[PDB]
Amino acid sequence: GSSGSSGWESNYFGMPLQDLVTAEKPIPLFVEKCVEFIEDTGLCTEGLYRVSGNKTDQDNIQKQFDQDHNINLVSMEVTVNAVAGALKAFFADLPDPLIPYSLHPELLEAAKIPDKTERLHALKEIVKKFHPVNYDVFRYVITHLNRVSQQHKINLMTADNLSICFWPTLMRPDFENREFLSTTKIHQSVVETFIQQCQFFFYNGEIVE
Repeated sequence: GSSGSSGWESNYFGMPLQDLVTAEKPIPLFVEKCVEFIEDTGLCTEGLYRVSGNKTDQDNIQKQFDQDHNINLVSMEVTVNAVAGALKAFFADLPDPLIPYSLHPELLEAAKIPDKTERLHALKEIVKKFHPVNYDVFRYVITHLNRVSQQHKINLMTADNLSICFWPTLMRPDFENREFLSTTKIHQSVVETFIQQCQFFFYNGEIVE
């Protein structure tokens, strides 16, 4: 029960993933309840991961979940905009970014690849190095995002749009050093690809455009 990430004192929250997840289930319930719920209540909702999302709800979505791990979003009468925001946030709370810095560059070098195929295969070589704790989640997250891009014509959200609203967190650069001419417009792409080709990445699907 040590304060830090979360402002309030929690028993399950704040703690690191490796501590949250268990050998039985590598994926965090929260992510499941949230994601599963989002896709459960229609994954073709307009501006699903775009609407700020009434924080009010998001505040409880997590709080209630903490006190009770048997809550039912369906009965909570919540809104996708909320459940979606609470999920993306949870990642921010974590002590470390879903994506490790030991691969930060490794991904860029593989993302800056001209040969579409190469760029993909390359990433698949790094996606494995990902921590055996976060990798399990990431692989699950990317799957959800992709499912959305499918109905981008309805929900009005494409792999890109999402990846753009997910890169801000999934990838948090920490330089704070007197250095310029380094910024790279790949961080956004890296994620996108992982989503668009999410299949060929895990489901070994087909390379999409």
